[PDB]
Order: sequence, then structure tokens, then C-alpha cells
Amino acid sequence: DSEFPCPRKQQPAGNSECSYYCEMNGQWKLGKFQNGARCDYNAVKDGVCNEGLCYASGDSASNTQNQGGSRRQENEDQGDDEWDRK
Repeated sequence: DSEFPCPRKQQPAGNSECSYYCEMNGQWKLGKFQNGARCDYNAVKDGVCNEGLCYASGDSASNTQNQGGSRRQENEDQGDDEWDRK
């Protein structure tokens, strides 16, 4: 128990995510399905989802930014063509 207040919710057929919709405290709140439903990660990894988004289990990995850069100008025209003024 942390947040997401609503009773165990009801998922339809052809599901792959876990979140729900219900009205608690006069605001639309997200609810929770049976802890660990199948995700888009069912026929590629093991699917265990709950608490608003899609989740994966069995394999985990993380990526970092080893490439990057900065740009001073995004256009070489140095103006806007929407106004069409110089």
C-alpha cells in the first residue's frame, strides 16, 4: 500500500498493460488489476504488470547516452518563412 486507491479492477480480453480507470475522491484515478497481469512482454519475455504502466520480468537491461551534442541554431535560413518578411 502506497497510492492508487480503488478496489481490484476488471481487465477485458486482448489486454497487455495494467492500469485502470475509476473515480476516487472526485478525480479520475488509476487502479490495480490482479498483481502481475500479462503485458506486451508476454510473447517475448515473461509478462507481470501492475500499478499503472507496462512491465517486463525475467530479463532486465538499461541503456545510457554515450553519444550527444548541442546545436546553436536549428536553421541556416536565420528567419521564419511563415511571416515571409525580411
